[PDB]
Amino acid sequence: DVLHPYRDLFPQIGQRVMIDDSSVVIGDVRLADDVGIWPLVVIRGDVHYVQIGARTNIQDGSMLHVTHKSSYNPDGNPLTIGEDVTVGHKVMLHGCTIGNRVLVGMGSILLDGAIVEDDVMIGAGSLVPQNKRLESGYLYLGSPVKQIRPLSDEEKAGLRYSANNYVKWKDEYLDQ
Amino acid sequence: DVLHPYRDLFPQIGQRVMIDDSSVVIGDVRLADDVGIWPLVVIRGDVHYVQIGARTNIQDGSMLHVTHKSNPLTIGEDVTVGHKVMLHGCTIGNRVLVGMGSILLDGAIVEDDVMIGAGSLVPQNKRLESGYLYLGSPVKQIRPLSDEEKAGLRYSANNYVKWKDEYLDQ
Amino acid sequence: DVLHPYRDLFPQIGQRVMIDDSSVVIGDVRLADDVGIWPLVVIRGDVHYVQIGARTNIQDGSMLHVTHKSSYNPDGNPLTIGEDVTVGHKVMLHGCTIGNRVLVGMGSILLDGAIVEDDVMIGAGSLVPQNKRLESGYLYLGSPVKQIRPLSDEEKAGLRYSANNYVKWKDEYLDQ
Ligand SMILES: [Zn+2]
Ligand SMILES: [Zn+2]
Ligand SMILES: [Zn+2]
Repeated sequence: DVLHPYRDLFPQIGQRVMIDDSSVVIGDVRLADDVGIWPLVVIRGDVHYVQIGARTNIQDGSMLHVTHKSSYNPDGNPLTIGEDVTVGHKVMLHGCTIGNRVLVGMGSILLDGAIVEDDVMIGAGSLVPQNKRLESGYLYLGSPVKQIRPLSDEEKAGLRYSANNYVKWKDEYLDQ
Repeated sequence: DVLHPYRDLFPQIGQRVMIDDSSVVIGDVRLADDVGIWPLVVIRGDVHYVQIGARTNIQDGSMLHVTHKSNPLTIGEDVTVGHKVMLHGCTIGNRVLVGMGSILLDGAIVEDDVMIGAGSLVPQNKRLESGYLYLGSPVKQIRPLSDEEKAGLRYSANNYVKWKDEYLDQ
Repeated sequence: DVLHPYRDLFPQIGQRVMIDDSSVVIGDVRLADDVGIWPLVVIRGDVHYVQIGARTNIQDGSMLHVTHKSSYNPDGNPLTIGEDVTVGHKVMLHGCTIGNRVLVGMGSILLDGAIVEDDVMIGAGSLVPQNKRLESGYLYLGSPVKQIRPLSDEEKAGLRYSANNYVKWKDEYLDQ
C-alpha cells in the first residue's frame, strides 16, 4: 500500500527494491535495482517523472518532487538521480539532476534545475540554488552552497562505501 | 481516518477539500473550500486553533502548529505553503508563497502578495511587508515583486487547486 | 503498530509513554517514563541504540537516528538524550548526546558526536557540527551554531516548564 497511481502513471520497480511501509510513492517513479526508500519518505512523480538509479538510498524523511508547470517550465521537469547516490535524512530534492556517486548531506535542499555532477559531496544543511551546477569531484557546503575544495581519492571511495553500506542495510530489512 | 480530536475540538472542513490519507489533522483546524493538504503533513490545532483560507495548498511534509502557551495559526486565501515548510503560530495573508523548507516562527506576520525564498527563516514577531521578495536565514527584504511575479502567486494557487481536484477525481 | 523490531531488537517502553499512531519506532529504542513521541516522527535504532530520558518530548516531524557503521565507528554509535528535554518540531538528531533540560529549537540539525550539556537552548533552524560541545547554561544559534549568551534564570526555569507542559499535553492525548 506504498505505491499509488496518478492517472495512468504508476511506479516501476526493479529488483531488490525496499520501500518502507510508512512511505508514499506516487505516480511515474522509476526505481532501479537495489534502491532503498526509508521511513516517512514521499516521492511524487505526477506532472513529470522521477528516476532513481541503481543502489541509491533515499533516507528517512526525504521529500522528492518534480518541477511544477509554470511559465518557466510549461511542461515541468523531472527529478533524475543516478546510481550509488546517498540521499541523506530529511533531504528535499526538487526537479534537479544528480549524477552517480553523490552524497547529499542530511537536511539539504536541492532546487529546480540544479545539476550535480558525479563524485560530489554536499554537506548537511546545505541549499543548492535553482539551476546551479555542482562540478564533479568537489565538496560543496553552505546555504547557498559554495565550492569548498576537491574531494580526495579516499573521500570519493567513501561515496561508493556509503551506497554499498546502505544496499546491505536495506537487504537486512528485506530479510528481517 | 486523517481527522482527529483534541478534547472537545475537531476539524471543520469546507467544500472540495483534499487531505492525503498519509496526513494528520488534529483538533481545532478550520479548512476553507478548495484547501489541499498533501502527503505526510501534520496540522495540530490543540493549544490554539489553525485557520486556513480558501484555495490554499499545504504541500508535502509541512508541519503546522500554534504557539506553545506557557497564538493561533492563521493563513489566508490563495496561499502556497511549500514542501517541508514549518509554520508556527504565525499569520499569513492572501496570495503568499512560502518557499519549500522555510521556517516561520511565532508571532510572525506576512502581508499579502509576498514571496519567501526556499530555506528561509522568519524570526518571531517579524512583519514582512506586502509586495516583496524575502529570503535568507533570517530573511532579508530583497526587492519588490514584479507584476508577473504577483500573477505567478495567483497561478501557483490556481494550479494547485486544479492539482488537488486531479487527485480527488481519483 | 508503531513499534517495529530490527532483527531481535525491539523498543523498550517505560510508564505513561505516548507514541503517535503515525510515527515509526524501529529497533533498540529505549523510552523512559513520560516520554512523548508526537506525529510523523521516525526513531531508528538499528545499528546502535537510541536512549531517551524521562519526561522528554520528541515533537512532530523529528527524525532520530544513530551514527552509521564506518571505518571510524565499526559498530556505530548511539543517540543519547537526557531527561526533561524538549526536542522541537522537525528536529534532526544524529548520533549525538544531549544532556538534561535542553531545548532544541524546531528545524535544527544536530550531527554525530555533538555533545549538548545540561540547561542549554538551541535556537530554531540551527546546525550543530559533528563533535561540537555546547557549554551548559548558554544559548546557541546559527548554522553552524555560535555561543550567543548565557541563559537568564527565567529562561533556565523555562526549560523545565517546557518539558513539564509537554508531559501534561502527552497525558491529555493518552487519557482520550
Ligand atoms: Zn513540488
Ligand atoms: Zn509547536
Ligand atoms: Zn542516519
